[PDB]
Amino acid sequence: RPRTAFSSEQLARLKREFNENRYLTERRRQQLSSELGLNEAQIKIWFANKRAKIKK
Amino acid sequence: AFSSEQLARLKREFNENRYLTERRRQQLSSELGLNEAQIKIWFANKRAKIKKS
DNA sequence: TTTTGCCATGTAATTACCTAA
DNA sequence: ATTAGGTAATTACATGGCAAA
Repeated sequence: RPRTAFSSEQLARLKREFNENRYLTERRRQQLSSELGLNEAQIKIWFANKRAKIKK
Repeated sequence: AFSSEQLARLKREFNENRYLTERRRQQLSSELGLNEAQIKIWFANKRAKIKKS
């Protein structure tokens, strides 16, 4: 699976979503994937890493 | 589809340690003639079943 | 009882995704 | 993002019961 740089608009929307809830449901992750032009697995791993860093 | 003998030994093991160590997973796989993935999944399913008691 | 046959229950495997390194 | 060890829900289908002619 290729690494990818997220455009600032993508990170903005992801942090916006993460600010409300650090956990993403499957249906919402699909909606976001389609809205941001991002693979679901990228959104899923982003959230996973984000939660781990916020824990430090 | 596990045998009566495989299931008895897996149960005996589970009773002693409900969590698999790498070495125990290896031993069981060898002695019972099963793949380590099957030993792993059996223990995971078992813990989930016991949790429904 | 035999024996057919059908559904409910059990379970191995799969899917999905979490934390942690 | 990967690898690993776990839970939880679900799938896929094996099989135990039991009903009944």
